[PDB]
Amino acid sequence: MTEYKLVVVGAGGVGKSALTIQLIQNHFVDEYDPTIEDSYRKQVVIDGETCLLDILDTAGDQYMRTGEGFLCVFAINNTKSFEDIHQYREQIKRVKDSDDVPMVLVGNKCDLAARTVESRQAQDLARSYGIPYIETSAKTRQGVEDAFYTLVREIRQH
Ligand SMILES: Nc1nc2c(ncn2[C@@H]2O[C@H](COP(=O)(O)OP(=O)(O)NP(=O)(O)O)[C@@H](O)[C@H]2O)c(=O)[nH]1
Ligand SMILES: [Ca+2]
Ligand SMILES: [Mg+2]
Ligand SMILES: [Mg+2]
Repeated sequence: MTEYKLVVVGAGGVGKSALTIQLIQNHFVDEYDPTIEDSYRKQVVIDGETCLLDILDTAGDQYMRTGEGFLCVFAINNTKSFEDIHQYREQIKRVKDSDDVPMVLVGNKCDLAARTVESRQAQDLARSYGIPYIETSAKTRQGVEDAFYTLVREIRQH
């Protein structure tokens, strides 16, 4: 079957681990245990295709080198995390030595009310990169499968 190597990156505390764990294990991690480097693997059917997903959960270059697609995550209630997305874009360019890498911009914690990053603002950034913008909530599961599955579909268009 086809294996897809996905990598989740972004500032500390934006919800990278919670997103990955919600997708793979179907539960919300409420506590905040900073990640060093973890990996998850699971078989799922996407668009009729049985897929093996290998997901690298990073801390907010070597281990990311094999990544085929990246989720660049920021939190909608953390303006600085949005402003620093370029740092992760730069790292991905360095590790893959390419300006054409499958990616999805993710605005997480959309269930929270203290929003400082408006959807339109993120849409404009995603448009400049030529990638989709999807909002998610690791807490309610909103958009979680959509974000990861869309990344797979982006890798397919590659
Ligand atoms: N309300 C809400 N809280 C969230 C959401 N995603 C994550 N959190 C909370 O935010 C905190 C940090 O989440 P975590 O997944 O550990 O973030 P991280 O990006 O993986 N951190 P690190 O880079 O240090 O590894 C946790 O207390 C977690 O419950 C979300 O969608 N909604
Ligand atoms: Ca703990
Ligand atoms: Mg983490
Ligand atoms: Mg503003």
